[PDB]
Amino acid sequence: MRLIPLTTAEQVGKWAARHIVNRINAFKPTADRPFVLGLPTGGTPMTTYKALVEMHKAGQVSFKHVVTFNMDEYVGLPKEHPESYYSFMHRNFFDHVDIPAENINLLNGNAPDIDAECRQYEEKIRSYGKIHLFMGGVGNDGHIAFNEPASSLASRTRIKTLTHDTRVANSRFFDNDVNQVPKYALTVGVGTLLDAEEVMILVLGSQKALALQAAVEGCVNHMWTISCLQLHPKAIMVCDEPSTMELKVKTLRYFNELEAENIKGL
Amino acid sequence: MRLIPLTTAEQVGKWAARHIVNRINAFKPTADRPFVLGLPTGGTPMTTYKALVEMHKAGQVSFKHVVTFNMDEYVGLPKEHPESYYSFMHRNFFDHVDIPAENINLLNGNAPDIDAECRQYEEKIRSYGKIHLFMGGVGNDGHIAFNEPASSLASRTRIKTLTHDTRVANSRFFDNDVNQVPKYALTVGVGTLLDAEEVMILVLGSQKALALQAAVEGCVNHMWTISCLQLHPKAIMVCDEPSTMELKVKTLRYFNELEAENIKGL
Amino acid sequence: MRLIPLTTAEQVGKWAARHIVNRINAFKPTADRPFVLGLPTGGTPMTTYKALVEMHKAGQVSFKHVVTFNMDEYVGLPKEHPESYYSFMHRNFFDHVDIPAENINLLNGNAPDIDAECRQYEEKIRSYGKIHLFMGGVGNDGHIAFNEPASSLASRTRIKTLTHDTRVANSRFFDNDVNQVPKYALTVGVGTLLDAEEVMILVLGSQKALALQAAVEGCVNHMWTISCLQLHPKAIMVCDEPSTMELKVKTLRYFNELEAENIKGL
Amino acid sequence: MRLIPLTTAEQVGKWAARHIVNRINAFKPTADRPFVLGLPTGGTPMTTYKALVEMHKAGQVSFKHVVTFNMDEYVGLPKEHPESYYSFMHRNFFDHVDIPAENINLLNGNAPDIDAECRQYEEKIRSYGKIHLFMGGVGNDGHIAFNEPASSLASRTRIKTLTHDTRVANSRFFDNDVNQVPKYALTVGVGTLLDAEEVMILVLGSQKALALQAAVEGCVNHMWTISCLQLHPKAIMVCDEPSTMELKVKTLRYFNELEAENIKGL
Amino acid sequence: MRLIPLTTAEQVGKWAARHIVNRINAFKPTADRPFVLGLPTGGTPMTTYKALVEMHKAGQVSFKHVVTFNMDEYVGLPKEHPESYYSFMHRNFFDHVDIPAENINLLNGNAPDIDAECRQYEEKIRSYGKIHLFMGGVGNDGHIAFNEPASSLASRTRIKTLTHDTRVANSRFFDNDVNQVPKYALTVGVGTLLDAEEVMILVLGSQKALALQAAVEGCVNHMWTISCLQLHPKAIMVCDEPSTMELKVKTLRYFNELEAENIKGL
Amino acid sequence: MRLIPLTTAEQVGKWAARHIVNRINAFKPTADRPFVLGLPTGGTPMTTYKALVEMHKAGQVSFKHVVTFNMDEYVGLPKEHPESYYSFMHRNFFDHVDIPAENINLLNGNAPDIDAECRQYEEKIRSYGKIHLFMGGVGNDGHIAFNEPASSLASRTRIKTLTHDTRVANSRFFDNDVNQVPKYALTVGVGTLLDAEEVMILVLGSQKALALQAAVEGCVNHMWTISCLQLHPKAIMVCDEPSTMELKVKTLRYFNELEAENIKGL
Repeated sequence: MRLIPLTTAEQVGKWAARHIVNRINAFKPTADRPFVLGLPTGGTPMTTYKALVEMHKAGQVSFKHVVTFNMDEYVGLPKEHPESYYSFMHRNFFDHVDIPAENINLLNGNAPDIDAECRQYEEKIRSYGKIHLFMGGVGNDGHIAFNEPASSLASRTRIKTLTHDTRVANSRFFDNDVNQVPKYALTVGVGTLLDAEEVMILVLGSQKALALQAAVEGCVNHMWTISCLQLHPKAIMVCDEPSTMELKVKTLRYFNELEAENIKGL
Repeated sequence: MRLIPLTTAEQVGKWAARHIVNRINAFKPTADRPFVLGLPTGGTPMTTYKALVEMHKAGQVSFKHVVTFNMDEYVGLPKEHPESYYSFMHRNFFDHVDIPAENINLLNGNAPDIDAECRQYEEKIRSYGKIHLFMGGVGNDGHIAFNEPASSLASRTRIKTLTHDTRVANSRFFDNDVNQVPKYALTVGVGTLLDAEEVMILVLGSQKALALQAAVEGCVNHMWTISCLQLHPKAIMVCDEPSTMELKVKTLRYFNELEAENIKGL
Repeated sequence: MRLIPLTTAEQVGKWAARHIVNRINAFKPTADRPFVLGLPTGGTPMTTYKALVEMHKAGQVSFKHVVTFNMDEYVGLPKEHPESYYSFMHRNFFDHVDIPAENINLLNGNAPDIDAECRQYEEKIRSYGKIHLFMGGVGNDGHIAFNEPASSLASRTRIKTLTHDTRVANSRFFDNDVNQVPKYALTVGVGTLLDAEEVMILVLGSQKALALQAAVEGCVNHMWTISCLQLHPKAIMVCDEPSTMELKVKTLRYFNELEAENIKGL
Repeated sequence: MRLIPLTTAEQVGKWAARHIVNRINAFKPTADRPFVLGLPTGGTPMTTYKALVEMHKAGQVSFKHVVTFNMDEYVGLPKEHPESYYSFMHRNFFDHVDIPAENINLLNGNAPDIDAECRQYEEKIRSYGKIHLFMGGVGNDGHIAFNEPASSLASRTRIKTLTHDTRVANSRFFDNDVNQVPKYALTVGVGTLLDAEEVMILVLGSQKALALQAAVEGCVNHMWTISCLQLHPKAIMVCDEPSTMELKVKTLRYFNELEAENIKGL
Repeated sequence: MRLIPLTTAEQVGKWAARHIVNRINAFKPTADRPFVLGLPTGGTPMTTYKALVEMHKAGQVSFKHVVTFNMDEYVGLPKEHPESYYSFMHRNFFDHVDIPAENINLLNGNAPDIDAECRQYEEKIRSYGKIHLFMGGVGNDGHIAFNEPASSLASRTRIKTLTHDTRVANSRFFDNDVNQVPKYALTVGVGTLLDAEEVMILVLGSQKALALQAAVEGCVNHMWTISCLQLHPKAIMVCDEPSTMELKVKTLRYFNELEAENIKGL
Repeated sequence: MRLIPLTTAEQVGKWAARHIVNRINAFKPTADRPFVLGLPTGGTPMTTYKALVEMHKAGQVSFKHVVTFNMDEYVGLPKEHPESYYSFMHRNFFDHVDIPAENINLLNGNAPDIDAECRQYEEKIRSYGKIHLFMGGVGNDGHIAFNEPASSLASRTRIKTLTHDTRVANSRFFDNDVNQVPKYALTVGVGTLLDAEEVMILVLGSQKALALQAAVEGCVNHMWTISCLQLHPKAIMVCDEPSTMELKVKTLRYFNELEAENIKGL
């Protein structure tokens, strides 16, 4: 696993965005061989979306041949509600870049048949073959996407009931009323994420310090589903300073030495 | 993972039996496409076998196109000894339902060549393709089938030496003399069980409370082989009230909310 | 998992060597179907190499149709430096047996393109199909090969930066100067090792007692990569007495009973 | 230890206030034998102070012969600054009850000699003999008063440097600027607290659930100094419902039935 | 702490009885300076009471100047009910030895004022000065006397509500009906026990193996109150072989060689 | 607890020596009121004894009115054997400073009555009243003095059987033959140490990192008796950089900023 120990969210955003641009440009996507990017929503990826839009406007990347898949979506929230993940993604990223609308894939939280919706989403990933880079955040309780505690480590896309803690955590966006947060979400599974060629998790803030310790020093278990990255051949966690507070001194020391050259953009 | 928190063994038996009937009836098995059911022995499945026989007699299920495989069998116990798993299964289930004798598969604990016996059992599962539902119990030390502590999580059907604790636990059936309990058993492996499409474990009594906590809140490890269910895409644990005593309040709360509608047969 | 609890390093070497000879002779390798042996270096395998050479000289085994692959090699150490793993393997084993030079495979720590070197090594294993037996040691921190803490459990052959602790541990061989120990090594991955048909780890001395406890009683986690053997269908750990000191009494008791007949060579 | 499992912060305040009134009235304080009460500041005691004020106003308790000692005070904050613990205490409690100024004892966080101040405070407690009841809250990381992680479990009143996390927690009272919270505070030690005749800790909110679990189910250690209550002969924890979420089902079951009658008062 | 690793309950009883006789005879009790012995009930002390009776009958010990205090008694069970600890003690011990009725002290679980009873018991111990040796057993969940999980480690004699699990354990003596076991008992506290000059705990059976591991290798905590013996200057645990199964190999190795000579007596 | 995070053993010795000199000089010892210093042997105190000798020689401290007590001594090693702790102490410290022979107190490991010797030592400490500062090291398994795993946390001076691992550790001083190290030593107990007014433990090297983590972040338990310092009101740990490697990042961050000024002295 690579862990990139940076100091601020701004640096995390810039390292992340640069890593995505380098993978796309090294890949050289065509219409016949698109780069497939998996994407998250939440407070965590904001500095990364800002930095990607900047680099696009500066002529560094084109999303013309990138296909995107998002991680999750709330069940039963109107698509045009400002906090649906559909609105989030348009507002913060899609409106500003040159990705064709036919290249955007998002789960429909208001689908009449949830099983059919989830199944077709998996089929759409499979027609492209694979997701080349899946970017995500981590929940306070260790969830990757909305794969809540006790989600199978071989799970596929399905509906999940959100933990009371996740709803309280997300009430931020619904003007602090937990009763306004949707109770369910459609989410890619842990197995779906492990199938991506590379997974990059952004970890920001002291609220994520126990989840980062579980991911890096804990054992594989379905209560902290972020621990599934121990089983992935190419996982990267990009961290700010408050989130590393629960790690052992020798673990942070190792990653600091490892990554010294690769984090000195400056 | 789904966990069904019920109160009594009677309710567990009824939920389990109903779930098996619903899968068979939804499946609509034919002679050319049988439903394949994996089965356990022990004190745990008794209320489930009682409830399945009742439902069969009431015309709810036919086992005419169901093929069964049992989990394990004692090595060196005469087939007609009342406590062989062969006798257990006939006495408590097979004698009462309409399953063809050619549809019953049981390991032969007195086979002259144990490796050949175990290999042919795996081959017989493979000729059907897969086990659609494997029902099991859990040992006090966390074993699934007789995959004792330190059994590989990728193990296949083989002979295993029983732990002294399992023999003491099973001496119940051999009029409390541990010296009468067989020392070895033939057992499907953890890998064999993980290949089933769905796994349903019944957990009854406070003696199983530490094994349930290991399964649900512990990490994946081969000392409690029940923890392998964290890696299975479709595992269900059906519990009575004494077995949930070692779980965290928030874990039981989550599953209680999740399952409220599905446990109110009433 | 099988654990062979012996008393001395000499006995471990003799049990190990005999197990390798029995597998080769049962296999009956030909030029068209060679036996493929994965091998380690370090203080741990010395009594095993001594005992294999003895048995070869006594006419018990021929390595004429055995292909070998070594686990790892230091980056940037001259091939003829007495402590390169290349020199180790020639000095202690290859010089004394009848293995054809074309049958020996070792990583080139001075390759100009490290990625290409690592990729071709994996391709060379794949042209033979599989490694039939991979023998290894375990590091004080639980590493298998140089898959240091936080190495993916699905990793392939790649370059790794050695932990300060491993360098201090290995400074033994570089006349106690840590500054002379190479900082990097080329190593087969955890996924590479899990693909071998059988894995046999030799554990010697009280310095390995915490690594053995992590392997046998701990959970699967990438900080102690030796825990990956819990996921392997055919793993054997051969231990001396000081290394078992951190195990529970009931764990050692079980393995002692299990293995009584198979350890009484005498 | 007694743990009183209640649902709401309002119920916790009512229970706690009723217990203080019952102890005072059973004691029958006079000018020669005052009841000595230790008190906290923070969000946690607010519903208790409101309920106590209501009881005093209704004629149920008088504080004319109660002597109070507060746990702590910020160093270098002016007395009349609204967030000094002096201002907190008068605004929220002393301004509304009949306690004489003579009976109020607060640490002077702007004393010329801090060392003299702490020693005199201990002397003051000793002159009355004993604190009969010490009420406190618990920090998110288990600190009781400002005895931060790694404070001695036998410490006395002293100056203490606050953990960065506590400053973040308390920044709410300093318009969310961590730079506004004092870095140092005068505080009673853990030994000072353990000398009290009875200790009642109020635990409210999900943010306190890991500290509650450490206090009830963890071991005694100086990283969660709330664990010191395991060594106290008369300790009470009064809890709302979100703070009990990390306890085991059997722990909360046990306290629920011990206190059933005791909380039915409503 | 001393731990005496023996094989059988008969050997434990002989060792323990011999140690009591040696302490009494070395003390040389008289009418003015009695030896004060604290005693348990339950299955565990049976082989010790038998061996002590045999030693008294052979003329090796007299109890004419021994004062005894029992650990506990059921509340609300009539004195002459066969399972009252009063009846247990007379049947199994006092009926066969020469102790005067004056010297026997038992808690009266049917006293008018339970609070008066507990305080008088403590006073009675104080009038003799000190308990010279307190013998006890340990519960499956680590309770020493009836100081159930979460009892203060500084508690005194008081009434206590029994855990449901203890009622299940003791239902053996009430023809296996849990509804027959008293819910409340009078018991010496942990502080009462720690005030004894020497404490000897008898540990028998596999059911006690986790409690033994908590006492020897765990941390001090009030959930396993047997852990309080880590704080006692003269504590002894006398164990049979199944109760040591959860200890580490090195822990039992250490005690085996310290006590080798000391147990060779046979 | 205070922890002084330094880099090098030379800095640890300078810090520790300076602290001893400051305490002595602030105390102003005289013939009637001596300063009483407790002292260790072993590799750990070497840079401290060198620095103290340099300070004495420069006229900064006199030991004419310092009384010393050493922690321990080997049983059955002749006094003048070079590795007796008597010889160690004179060679490395007393031969170079002005302490009168009258003021030196060492356990006599060749006394006729070992039991008399230990009790007299305790009496000797009591005649001076109190040890003002006890300096010690910590063993690899957390033993403080020779209070090996499972020594009482309230023990007094006594004879003790050494763990095999401690004999292996100390075999360095006996030309690496374990058979040369004494099996038994006289040692001050944990209670003896906790009675000292201040305790300063020097922690040096990577071999001490797990013991340091147990002392700072673990729970109090008698298997790592260094954990007893959590109960001491004035304990100091002076550490070099490799011994802090197993602590959490936030623990070392906290002590680094508390002691920043305090270690800038250089």
